[PDB]
Amino acid sequence: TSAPVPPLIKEATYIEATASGYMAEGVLNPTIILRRGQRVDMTLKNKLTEPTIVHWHGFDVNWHNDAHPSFAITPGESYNYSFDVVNRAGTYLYHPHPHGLTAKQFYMGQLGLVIVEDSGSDLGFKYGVNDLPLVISDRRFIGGAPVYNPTPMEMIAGFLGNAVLVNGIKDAVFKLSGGSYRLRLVNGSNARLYMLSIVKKNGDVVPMRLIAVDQGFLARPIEVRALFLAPAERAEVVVELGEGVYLLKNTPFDHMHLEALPEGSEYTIATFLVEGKGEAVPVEALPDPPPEPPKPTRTRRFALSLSGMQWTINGMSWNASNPLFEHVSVEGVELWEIVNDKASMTHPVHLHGFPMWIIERKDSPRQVAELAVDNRGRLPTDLGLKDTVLIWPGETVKIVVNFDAKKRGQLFPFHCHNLEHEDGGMMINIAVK
Amino acid sequence: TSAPVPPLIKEATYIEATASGYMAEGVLNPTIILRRGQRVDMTLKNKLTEPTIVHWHGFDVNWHNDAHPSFAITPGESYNYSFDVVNRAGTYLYHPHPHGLTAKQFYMGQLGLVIVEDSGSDLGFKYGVNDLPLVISDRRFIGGAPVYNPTPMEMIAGFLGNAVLVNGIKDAVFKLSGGSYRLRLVNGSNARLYMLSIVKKNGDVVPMRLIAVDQGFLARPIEVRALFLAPAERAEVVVELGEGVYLLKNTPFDHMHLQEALPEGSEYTIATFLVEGKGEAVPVEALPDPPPEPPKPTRTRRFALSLSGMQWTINGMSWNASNPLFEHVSVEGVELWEIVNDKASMTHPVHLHGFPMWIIERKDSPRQVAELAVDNRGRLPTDLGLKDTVLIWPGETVKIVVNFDAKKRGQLFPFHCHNLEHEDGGMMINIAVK
Ligand SMILES: [Cl-]
Ligand SMILES: [Cu+2]
Ligand SMILES: [Cu+2]
Ligand SMILES: [Cu+2]
Ligand SMILES: [Cu+2]
Ligand SMILES: [Cu+2]
Ligand SMILES: [Cu+2]
Ligand SMILES: [Cu+2]
Repeated sequence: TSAPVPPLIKEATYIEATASGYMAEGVLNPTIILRRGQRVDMTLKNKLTEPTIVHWHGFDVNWHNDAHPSFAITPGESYNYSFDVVNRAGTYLYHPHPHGLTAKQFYMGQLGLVIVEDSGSDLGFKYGVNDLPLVISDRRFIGGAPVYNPTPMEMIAGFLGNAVLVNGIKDAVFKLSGGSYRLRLVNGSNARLYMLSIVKKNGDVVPMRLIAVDQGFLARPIEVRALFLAPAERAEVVVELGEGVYLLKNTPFDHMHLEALPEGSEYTIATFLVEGKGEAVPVEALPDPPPEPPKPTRTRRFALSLSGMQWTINGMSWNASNPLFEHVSVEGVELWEIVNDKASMTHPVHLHGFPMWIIERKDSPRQVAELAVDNRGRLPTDLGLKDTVLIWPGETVKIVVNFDAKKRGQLFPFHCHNLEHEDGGMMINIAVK
Repeated sequence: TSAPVPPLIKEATYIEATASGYMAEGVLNPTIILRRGQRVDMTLKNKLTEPTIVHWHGFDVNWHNDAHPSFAITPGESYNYSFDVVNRAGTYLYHPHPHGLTAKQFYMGQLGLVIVEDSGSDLGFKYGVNDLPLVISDRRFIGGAPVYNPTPMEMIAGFLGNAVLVNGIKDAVFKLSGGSYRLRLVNGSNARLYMLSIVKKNGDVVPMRLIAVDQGFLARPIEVRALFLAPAERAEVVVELGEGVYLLKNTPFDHMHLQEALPEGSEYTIATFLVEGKGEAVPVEALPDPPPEPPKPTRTRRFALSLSGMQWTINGMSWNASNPLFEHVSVEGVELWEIVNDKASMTHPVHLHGFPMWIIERKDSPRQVAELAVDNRGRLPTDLGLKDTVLIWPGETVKIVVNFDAKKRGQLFPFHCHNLEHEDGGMMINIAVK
């Protein structure tokens, strides 16, 4: 049996940012396991020929540990992180965040996973055996070599490759014994969107029980047939695989654009060869329910538009000359109406420093509304605590954010996680007052 | 006295393409000296994390040694160059040329000079003493670190830095003894255009005697007050510097555009010359090897440079990344090319691989350009020599003559703009010899 997953490291002391990815204590892009409540002390050394900085995607830390892109260190310098892990048990990321340089550093290998473990958060699964992170990325190979050469048009729409990888393996295969499997689905692409489905060889769709998203577990498992996974989103599902052949596929949908491997076309991401009797892992009781959203006291609207050549949020974009520019000043519990233009495309928007409760999807496309599970158009992934939510053209997504006074005087980026859009400047500072 | 110039190597055996530039036999981006007629045998090793290929800018070699961008080698692989040097004595370049990746590799340090020497081509000057290459580039520094982070719009117009370097030195100073100096002006920027003038501290413009351009010497020296130098253009001038302070400046002009930290047409100092004491005088008048007379064209071929929405195009075509061997234009024999730039455009340093070009005529030039011409066909002093990279202004027509020799038929040669943002965007086509 073979299950290719990233290697493990228990805590990280020393990470080198290299052109081929993160070299943490000698291993390349390992999954860092942290216990909730523990102290993290990690030192980043820049081994690149350009600035960089590590962002702990989805972590509840102050902006010095975020780290804000203005703290990017030059080639040869170092940056010391020191913070407490207060995030719920979930699957998080660590990736570069220097402005205008993030996409290529990310695309060329600087990406790793962080797993926060809480009391009984494993649910009886074991990493690399039946707890399998599946980081789905896409690269453009030219002469069998991954290349990142976006055109001006690709810098507006996003850089899409011609082949899809799982944990850096093209046409990945998993040889497993029959049993219960916890798959941590992670979109590690620059811009590519997936509609993930698991089907039998004959075509029967295998149901997936969604148990966790970006910021931890749901209240209870939710059965899904397919789920959209936008860049930097996380979705932990449990599947029951008996002896047979299973395909993790991208099911056909409408990529509302404006390609070698069309985004909304059907193709196989990974193949599962299941043979023999393995272990059954009972799953029903989830360890910690997500907290109830707080009552917002202010409504704030956000407009996502393409202003000529520059993606904008409320007509604003990143100010490269003054990275500390305070685009939006916030305070307390706010309700954000994020509204995407019809003359736009999909935006996986992401907010640093603070998790988000998803409240409502209105004017969603038919393919999305067909997957909702409540009277507010919320997808199964919306029913958990999130930090990266996908917004479709013409769609409005309402979220609730609690800007605590504990982080006042700090800046937190709010940007689209389409790395071409972010590098292009679709990023603003959220200043906590 | 101090004159910071690139180091020398006489011929190059082994060159490594690294993220910080070319490591050739242990030195970083050295000036390679070759004798005209000699055999070059050099091996390129890719030490990057992405494909690349070395282009011998302005060399008359077959497309395997050019090398055509389709021959880019992957990380770890090697490429052997082997050719005879048949180019006239001049100042040439070697820089990356993989499609879509050239601008950043170039910008981040992969650029060097090649000097071809013929009989008496030194004119009595000595490299690093009074024969000084001035490679003028510009970089955007953020926190004292050069970065290449173009926005979508910057990939349309070109990546302009906020500081100008001479041989990789910011606010470069040259401490020289008074005498004759041969300055080899080379534009090593990705997109920035310069109008170069040498002025005294009081403001007096020091005349420059142009002696050579891209493809070798002129018929005779030409005195100039200022000259435009577009990316990858070369202009060798001779100046007489007495004791005093001189400034190599960018003179104000209209950058016909459509970050503004350092406006392209604004005035600023590129290098400072502190001249003190008496050095050597070098008499210069008889220039070796006269440029050949242009051959008579038998076909006229028109080229339109336009911005088709988001894609810069040459005759409405752009580079086909899916088929790098795509034959955009098929040529044969001696052709006269009418390269016409749109009014709704910007400056294009146009460049053709494999074959030199005779400049024949400039019409509809802007006033600032027409004021510098030296003949009744609007030709600038730099047009009066054999070229391989010619600047074309919006609304201007430049007619050139190219002799598509029978020696290279069955081969492909790129024809692209040397604005590296424009080239990366796809402003490049294959010229197929029949
Ligand atoms: Cl609209
Ligand atoms: Cu992220
Ligand atoms: Cu976006
Ligand atoms: Cu971010
Ligand atoms: Cu060149
Ligand atoms: Cu060339
Ligand atoms: Cu151009
Ligand atoms: Cu070229």
